[PDB]
Amino acid sequence: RMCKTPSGKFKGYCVNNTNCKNVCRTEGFPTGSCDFHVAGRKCYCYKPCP
Repeated sequence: RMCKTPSGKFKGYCVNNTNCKNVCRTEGFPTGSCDFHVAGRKCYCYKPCP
């Protein structure tokens, strides 16, 4: 499973997945990617769950 987890330290616009990615990679996630669930762009971190 791909666990999409809301980024904690990400503050800003997740236009590119790569920024999300890096922030998630620094939070403790293999990768990060952007999502739209708010008026703007929200970074989410992806991690393999079963």
